[PDB]
Amino acid sequence: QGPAMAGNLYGRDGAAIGSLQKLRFFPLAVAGGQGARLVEEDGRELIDLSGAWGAASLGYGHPAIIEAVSRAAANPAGASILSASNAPAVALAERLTASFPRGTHKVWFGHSGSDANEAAYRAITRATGRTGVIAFIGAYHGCTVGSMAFSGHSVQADAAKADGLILLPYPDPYRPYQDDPTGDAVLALLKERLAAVPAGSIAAAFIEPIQSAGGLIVPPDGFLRKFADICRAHGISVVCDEVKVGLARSGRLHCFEHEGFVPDILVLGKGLGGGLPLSAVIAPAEILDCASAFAMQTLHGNPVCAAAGLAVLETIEAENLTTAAERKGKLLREGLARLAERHELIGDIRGRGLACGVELVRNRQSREPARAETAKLIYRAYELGLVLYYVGMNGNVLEMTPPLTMTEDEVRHAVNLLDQAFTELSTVSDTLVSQFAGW
Amino acid sequence: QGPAMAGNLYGRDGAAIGSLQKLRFFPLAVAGGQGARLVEEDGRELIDLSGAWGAASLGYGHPAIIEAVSRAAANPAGASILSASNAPAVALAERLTASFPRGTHKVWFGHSGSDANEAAYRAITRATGRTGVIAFIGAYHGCTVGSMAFSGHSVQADAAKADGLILLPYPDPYRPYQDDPTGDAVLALLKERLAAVPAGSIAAAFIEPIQSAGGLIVPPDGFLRKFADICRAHGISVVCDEVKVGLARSGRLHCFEHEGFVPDILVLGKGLGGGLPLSAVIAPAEILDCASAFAMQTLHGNPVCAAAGLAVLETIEAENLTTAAERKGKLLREGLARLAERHELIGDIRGRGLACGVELVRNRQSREPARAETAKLIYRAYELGLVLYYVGMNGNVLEMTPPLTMTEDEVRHAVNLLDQAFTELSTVSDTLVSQFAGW
Ligand SMILES: */C(=N\[C@@H]1CCCCNC1=O)c1c(COP(=O)(O)O)cnc(C)c1O
Ligand SMILES: */C(=N\[C@@H]1CCCCNC1=O)c1c(COP(=O)(O)O)cnc(C)c1O
Repeated sequence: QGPAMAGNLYGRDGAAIGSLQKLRFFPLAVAGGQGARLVEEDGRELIDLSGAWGAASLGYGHPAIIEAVSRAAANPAGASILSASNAPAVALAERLTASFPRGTHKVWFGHSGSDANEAAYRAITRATGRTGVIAFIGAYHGCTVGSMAFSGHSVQADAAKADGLILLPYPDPYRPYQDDPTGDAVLALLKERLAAVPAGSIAAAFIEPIQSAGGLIVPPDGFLRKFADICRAHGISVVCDEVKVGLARSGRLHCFEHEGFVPDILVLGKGLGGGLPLSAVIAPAEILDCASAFAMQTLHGNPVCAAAGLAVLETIEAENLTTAAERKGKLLREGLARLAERHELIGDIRGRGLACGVELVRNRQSREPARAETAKLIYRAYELGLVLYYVGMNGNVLEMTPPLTMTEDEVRHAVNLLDQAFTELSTVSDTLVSQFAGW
Repeated sequence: QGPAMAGNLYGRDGAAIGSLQKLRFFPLAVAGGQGARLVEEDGRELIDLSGAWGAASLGYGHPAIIEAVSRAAANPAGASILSASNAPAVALAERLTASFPRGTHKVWFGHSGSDANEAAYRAITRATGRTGVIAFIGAYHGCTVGSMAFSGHSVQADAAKADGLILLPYPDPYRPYQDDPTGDAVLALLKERLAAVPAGSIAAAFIEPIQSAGGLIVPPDGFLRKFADICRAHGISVVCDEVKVGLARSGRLHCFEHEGFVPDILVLGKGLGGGLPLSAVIAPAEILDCASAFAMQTLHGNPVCAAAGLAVLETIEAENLTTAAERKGKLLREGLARLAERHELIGDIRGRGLACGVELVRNRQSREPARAETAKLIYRAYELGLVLYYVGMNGNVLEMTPPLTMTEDEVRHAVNLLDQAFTELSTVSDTLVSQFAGW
C-alpha cells in the first residue's frame, strides 16, 4: 500500500485504531449519511441493507432523532440515572412498560445488549439464589465476560462459561437436529439435561426468537411456546433477547408476538437508540429490586440517549413502521425468490419482516455451505454501491436488516444490485477478499 | 407517601425503574440543566459540585457539545466502528494518540470505564499468554463481571475475582500501612507476593493515580514511579486508570504527569464524553492488534459520541481548562481550610486540581470516621441548593469534582452553602436520611 491509500480514511483507521474490536469484510470508509444511504470519504453513495447491524432503525439524519438529540444536548437533565432521577429516563421506562403485557414489571437501563443480558443474569441469580442457566449453540448474547458466559456462537467459543450452563442445539428447519423438523427432539433433550442436575437449580433460560448471528434461523412452529412451558414447570425465568429482531422489525412490535407465549424478561438494544448507545431490561419488580448499587455504570440512563429512545418509540407509532416492516419484508422476499429462479447458489430464503436471511450452498440437494462465494458476493456488492454482511456458523448466510424507513423503491434497487453481484462474484480475486478477516 | 409525592418525578422513578443500578443519597429529581446548575421538576435550581461524578466536564448545555452532537445527528457517519471505518472516530483516535507520549500506540473505543478496563485486561492476557494481575484494595475499575474481577472496593466485594489476582493496600498518607508514611512497606509487600508465584506469570498492574471511590487518596511522593519500576523489572504492563481524574481535572492534562512516570496503557472515560457514553484505551499496537472480532459491541465508536469527545478535547485547549482547574482548585481548597478553622468535623483536605476530598472525623486526634454525620451533611446541602456526594471505605469523605467550566463566583457560593450545611447537619433527622441507601 502506497502513501495515497495509507493516507485515506481506511488507511488512517489501520494506523490509529486497534484490530481488537474490528469485524471487516471490505474497505467501507464513511464520512456521512442521509436516509438509508451512507456517503464515503470520497463522496460515493451506497445503499445500506445492513442498517448498521440493525442499529440505524430510522436511518441516518431522521428529523425525529435530530430534534430529540439537539433538544436534550441544549438542556440536559443531568448525565445519569444512578445518583439522580431524570425526566427523560423515567418517561422512557414508563413507555417501555406500557408496551409489555401492568404493575408487575420495572426497567433497568444500559449502554449495550451485552451489558443488558449480563445484568438480567446477575439479577436473577441474586434474587432466586440459583446459579445455573440454559442457552443455545449459535446464540449471541454479547461480547463481555459476563455475557459471553452463556453465549454459544463462535465469537464466544474460547470464553469462560458459567457453572451450570446447559447449551442446547437451536432447531433449524433447514438442518434439523436428529432429523426431527418439529424440534421435539431438542425439547426431549432439555428434559434429560434437567434430570441430571439438582432440582430448582436453574435460574434462567435465554433465547433469541429468531437466531441472528447463528444464521437468521426462525425456529419451527410451536417450539418456543413448548420450551417456555418446560421452563415454567421448573420455576425457570424465560428471557427473550430481542436486541437484534425487536421493536417493529419483525412486522409485530415484539417478535414473541408471532410465537404464542409471553416471556418473563424482555431484553432490548441496537435500534432502540437509533444510532446512540441504549439498551433496556423489562423484568419483574422482585428481580430488579433485589439489591441497590449492584449493576451500575456512570452514564447509564443519560438524558441524550433516553431522548433518542423516546424518538424511536414515537416514530414507530407516527410512521406506522410495524405495518411498513411487514409490507416491505414481503416485497424483499418476493424479489429474492425471483433471483433464486436464476442463481442456483441460493438454497433458502427465510425470516420475518425486515429481518431476512439468504443461505448460499454449493448444491441444492447436498446443502453444502458456500463460504468462499458468500465473502466475494458481499465484496462485489460493496463495489457496486450496496452494503450487506454475512452471518452463520458456516459463514454462508446473507443478512438484510435495513432501516425501517427504507423505501419500496430502495428495496427494488437493492435487489437489482444483488442480482449483478451474484452474476459477478467471481470477478473478485482470492487475494483481494483475503485481506478482510470477517468471521 | 401520599399520591402527590408518588406522582412526582422521584415517585414515578420508584415505580418505573428497578433499584439494581441506583446509588441515591437524597431525592434529587432533575428535568434540565444549564452551566454548572441542575434544575428539578418543580423548577428549583441547584449548583452541582459533583459534575455528575465527573461526567459533565463542560457542564450542561455547553455550546461546543450542542454544536457537535447536533451536527453529527443531522449527518452521521454510520453508527459504528466495527464493520466500517468512520471519520469522527478516526479523528478522535489520532487526537488521543497525539496527546500521549508517536508510532507505538493505537486506540480501542468503548461505552464506559468498565468496558475499557475489561478490554485492556483481556487484550494483555491474549497477547502475552499471562493470566495474573495486580490491583489495590479500594480500587474501583468497573461494575461488570470482567472489570469487577480485579477491583478492590466494597461495590465489588462479593464478585468473582481473577485467578492470580494480587490485591495490595493503597498507601494513604492519613492512615499509613505498617505506619510507614512513604509507602515503601507496600513496595516490599509487592516483591514478596511476586516471589510466591511463578516468574513471568503476571500480565498487568492496574492503578488509579488518585483513588476516588476508595477515598480521594493521593499516594505518597514517589510511590507510583517506584511501583512502576518493579513492574517493568518483571515484564508487567502498567495500566493507569484515569477514568475519574483524567483529562485536565488534575491541573495537568494527564494525572500521571504529576507522578514522574509514563504508563504502558492509559484508560479514559466519564468526562471524555461530556455527558455522552464514551471510553478509550491507549495501548501498544502489539496489544491491541493481537486478535480481531474479539472485544466488540455494536455501537462502539458511533459518530455522535465520537463528535462529543472531539468537542471536549477541543474545548480543554480553547478555554484553557488545564490552567483553570489548577487555579480554581487552589481557591476551593483555600476556602475549605477556612471552614476547618470553625468546623472541627473536618480532619483532612486533599486532592489535585478540581478532584478534591474532605475527610470527616469524630475527633482530630483519634481520626475515627464520622459516617452518620457525612450522610446528613450532604442531605442538608441538597435542601440548601448544593449537590455533592461522599466516597471512601468508611463513608466519610466528601467528594468535589465540579464541571471544569464552574466559575470562581460559583466556587465561593458553594463553599458558603457548605458552611451552613456543617452548622445545620443535625437538623436532618435519623428517620429522613435512612430512607436513602447510599454506599
Ligand atoms: C448484537 N450482535 C452482533 C454484535 C456485533 C457485531 C456483529 N453483529 C451482530 O449482530 C447482539 C447483542 C449484543 O449487543 P451489543 O453488540 O450492543 O453489545 C446481544 N443479543 C443479540 C441477539 C445480538 O444480536
Ligand atoms: C467510575 N466510578 C464510580 C462509578 C459509579 C458511580 C459511583 N461513583 C464513581 O465514581 C469509574 C470507573 C467505571 O466507569 P463506568 O461507571 O463508566 O463504567 C472506572 N475507573 C474509575 C477510576 C472510576 O472512577
